[PDB]
Amino acid sequence: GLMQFTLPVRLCKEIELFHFDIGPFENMWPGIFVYMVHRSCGTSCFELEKLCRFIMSVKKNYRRVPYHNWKHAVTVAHCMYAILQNNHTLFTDLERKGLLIACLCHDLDHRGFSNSYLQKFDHPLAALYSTSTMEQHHFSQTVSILQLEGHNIFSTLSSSEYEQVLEIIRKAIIATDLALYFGNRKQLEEMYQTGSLNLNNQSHRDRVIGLMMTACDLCSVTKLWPVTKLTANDIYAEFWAEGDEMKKLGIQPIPMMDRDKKDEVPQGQLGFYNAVAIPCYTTLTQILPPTEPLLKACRDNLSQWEKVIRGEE
Ligand SMILES: Cn1ncc(C(=O)N2CCOCC2)c1C(=O)Nc1cc2nc(-c3ccccc3)cn2cc1C#N
Ligand SMILES: [Mg+2]
Ligand SMILES: [Zn+2]
Repeated sequence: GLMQFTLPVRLCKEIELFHFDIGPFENMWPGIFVYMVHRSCGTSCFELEKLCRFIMSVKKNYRRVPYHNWKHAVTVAHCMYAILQNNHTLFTDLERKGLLIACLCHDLDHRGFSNSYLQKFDHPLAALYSTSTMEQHHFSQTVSILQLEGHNIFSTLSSSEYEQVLEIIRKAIIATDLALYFGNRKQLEEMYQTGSLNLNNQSHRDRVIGLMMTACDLCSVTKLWPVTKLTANDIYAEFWAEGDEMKKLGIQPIPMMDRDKKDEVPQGQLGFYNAVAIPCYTTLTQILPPTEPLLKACRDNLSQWEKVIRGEE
């Protein structure tokens, strides 16, 4: 009860900012996550013994892949923490509980390959789940870990609150399927413009929570340029490995995944910021004004990629 987590002074201050980097010390990441749960939700939301045992089980079930790893999980949870803390009153007690856990779990047991590669490989998960393949697997892995003896951090909820939180987590994890983001943001754009957007409408909250997940998932583009740039190396390290595997199946990969087309990466990043990142944080800032520092950090990083193209770096 009376046991808070405290961070060193630099982390204590910088963790509140959207652009915070969780640092290279793996052993501090669980404490960082616990700290965020305590300030975001309360010292009471979760039994510390159960929470700690859930975090270490989730960590264990992330693989040693260049990008879709335990550091990504905690990074994405931190961005969600920053959105929730800057939008205090807009979110229920349950949503704050569910969304930090959703973020921590959203890439559980990722192998470093896209849904496309699973399908073309004919991976068993592609038979079990025809769309949002990895994302249905991540939610499946989340429910499995929650059901390990001593791991049910939600045990103190009523049957109905329990079903509500697992439903928030499921929609939230599915929403991290980027193929669904485009349509989700279009509908949110229409609803905000025509003025029909209603945060009491559960189907409208769903869409908004979905956009928050896309925004947290893509948050490497909202960091200081050196974080953004070094994370991009890890992203391409997975992409190019998948391209290699595509070539093994006798399929020429898309240029994104062809290490032979490294040259075109800066232009590929412009497409990404314009097609995906900028629209995401724009609609998000329209709906949740205090998330504007994400849009501003994203535009700064678009500007940095433009400077790479122009040979200036
Ligand atoms: C920064 N960032 N953060 C998240 C993601 C991302 O998408 N994730 C989905 C999957 O998991 C990893 C996170 C990216 C990203 O870089 N995305 C893209 C890069 C890219 N390069 C080229 C390109 C590169 C070279 C040549 C031609 C095209 C195309 N192209 C499309 C992209 C998209 N979308
Ligand atoms: Mg994912
Ligand atoms: Zn992710």
